Parts: sequence; C-alpha cells; structure tokens
Amino acid sequence: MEKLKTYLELIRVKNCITASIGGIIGYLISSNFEIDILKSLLVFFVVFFVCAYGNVINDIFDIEIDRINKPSRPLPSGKIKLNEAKKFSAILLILGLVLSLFINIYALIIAVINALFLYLYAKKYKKYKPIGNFIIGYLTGSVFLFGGVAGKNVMPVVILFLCSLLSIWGREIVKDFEDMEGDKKEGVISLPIKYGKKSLYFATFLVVLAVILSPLPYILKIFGIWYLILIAICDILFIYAMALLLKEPNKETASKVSKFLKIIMNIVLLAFIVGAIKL
Repeated sequence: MEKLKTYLELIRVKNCITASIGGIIGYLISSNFEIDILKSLLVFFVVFFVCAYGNVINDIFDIEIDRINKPSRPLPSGKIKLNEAKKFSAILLILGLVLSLFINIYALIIAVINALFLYLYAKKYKKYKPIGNFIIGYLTGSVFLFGGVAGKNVMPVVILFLCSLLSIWGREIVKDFEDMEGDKKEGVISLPIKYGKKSLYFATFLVVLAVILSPLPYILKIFGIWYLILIAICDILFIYAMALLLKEPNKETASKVSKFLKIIMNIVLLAFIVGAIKL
C-alpha cells in the first residue's frame, strides 16, 4: 500500500539492492561464477537487511537534523513515529545476524562488525571524519568480502576488500579537503581541518598501499593477462592523480581528482569481474 512505500523510502530500497548486488559480485568471484541458488539467496538478503538496518538507524539519530537539512523524509515528516522506526531497525538487524549463521562463522563476524560500525557511525562517527572516513572505506569493501567468504576461493576477494578499504578511505580524505569550508562552519572535525596538505600525504599513502596489493591476484597465479593490463593502466593513473593533487593542493584540483578516482575505481572492479570470468 501507500504506507508500505514509506517503509521502502526509509530503508532506501534502491541503495540496498545496490549493496546486495555488490554482495553477489563478491560471491561470483569467490565461487568462480559457480553459483548455488541457496547460498546466493542468503548473500543477497543478509546484505539487504544489514544495509536496511544501517539506513534505518541513521534516520533515527538524524531526525533532529533532518527537520532542517533533508525534510519530507519518513521520520521528520511524521509519516513514521520514532518508536515505529526503532522497533523496525531491531527486526531488520535480527534477520541480518540470524541469516548469516546459515552461511558460516566469518559471515556472522562481518555482519556483527558492519552492524556495530553502522550504529557507531550513525550515532557519533559521522561528524568526526578521522574515524568516519575509515568506516565508509571498510563498510564499502565489506559487501564484497561478504559474498566472498561464502565462496570456495576467497583469496581474490580479500585483495578486492583491502584495496577498496584503502582507496575509498583515501578518497574520503581528498573529498574532505574539497569540503573544508562547509565542514568548519558545520562544526565537523576532519583531517584537512586538523592539518594542512599533510592529510593529503596520508591520503597518498593509502592510495599507494592499495596499488602495491592490486597486482597480487596476478602474482598469486589467480587472475590472467587481462587483469594485469587493466590494473597496470589504473595503478599508474592512481599514483598520477595523487601526484597532481600534491603539486596543486587546492579546492578545485581536490574536486577534479575526487571525480577521476571514482572512475578508475570502477575500472578496477570491472578488472576483478573480467579476471574471474576468465576462470
């Protein structure tokens, strides 16, 4: 009904399908495209409910802020009472942790950890970006590792998880150097506020480390030639982007570099799928 769409509006059903597809992606790579409908269904829904829980627990803590910032949303627009939402988040979470027991121990561990981070980020680490950047980096990388841990060969997914964590956390800092003026006025603590271009040296450091781990699926004789070529074009571009921002550390370059890194991050994800297709 019309009341149902309000609940689908709260959980952000599109964003959840997106994270769940990211979950199945990790499962495909790990099983080498050898799918089991029963394991595929658990992976799609554990990621869906944990994501639905994160999205719901965020709207609860941001109700006082969304009465200004983002109005017309289910909670600040009276559509759902605060207690209706609180009861709902408990249910979505119980499903996420129970369904993961049916995958294995590691899947339950990743689910519990995601859940703790999702609550802590929504509660306090959202406007304290030094810890909050890592939370976004880890939570993004973890959706692949989820499906990956359900598979027979998790080694290529572990490289994908680590590389995602490092390049997203790094990009988050580059993003906070572009957002420095709006952050300071809002009373938000970030690395480019606490330090100068020094934060952009640490941003470079993660981008570099991820680039060192990236040729490992080839080195470990897991992925083929196509992976190695795709990763070589991107590894060079990743370091080139960072080198340009260190040259001109201003708002405009931080903006352009942030956009480019989003592209060459997708080309790397594609490279992992292409590498897995070639069995």
